[PDB]
Amino acid sequence: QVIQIGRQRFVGGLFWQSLSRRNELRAEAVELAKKLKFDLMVLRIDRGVAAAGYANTRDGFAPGHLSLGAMVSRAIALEGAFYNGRRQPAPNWLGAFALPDGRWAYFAVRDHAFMPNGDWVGSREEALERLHTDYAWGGWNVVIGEPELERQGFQNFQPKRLDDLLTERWWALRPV
Ligand SMILES: [K+]
Ligand SMILES: [K+]
Ligand SMILES: [K+]
Ligand SMILES: [K+]
Ligand SMILES: [K+]
Ligand SMILES: [K+]
Ligand SMILES: [K+]
Repeated sequence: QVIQIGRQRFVGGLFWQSLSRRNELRAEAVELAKKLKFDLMVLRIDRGVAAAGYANTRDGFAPGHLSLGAMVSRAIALEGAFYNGRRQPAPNWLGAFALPDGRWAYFAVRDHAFMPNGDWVGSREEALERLHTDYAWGGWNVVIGEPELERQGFQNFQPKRLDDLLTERWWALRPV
């Protein structure tokens, strides 16, 4: 299900795979898509990360769909986060955001990379359940998300709406 944000079509629900950094990154990503059985990919390569985000046409994904996760994770990697009265990098963060159409997005990032299923879209209800479940593992710098999550009483929380974080060519899904 595309997520329409302004006149752009975004997607959640990619499967995130960290890459070895040892071989040609693109060729490694392709070979892993073949083993994991995915026909679409995005490639996230910056100083903080070498990772591929995968999807299948059969699940309703298509070339040209933009990765919402890629966009959000980039934006936090650049800005960092505000908590404890300080501006600091947030390599380990989790969050949930209202999308314009009423669905919610859930994100779980460690060392500036997505956890394998840390990019999810569905109901508010289930986004919160996913957030708490991952939260229990610990090692999280901050929860970043919809201002109403303050009432969850996480130790470190930064209110943030998706609008505040909003593209780059690399976000678009392409054939493997
Ligand atoms: K991985
Ligand atoms: K993975
Ligand atoms: K995504
Ligand atoms: K995995
Ligand atoms: K997995
Ligand atoms: K996960
Ligand atoms: K952990």
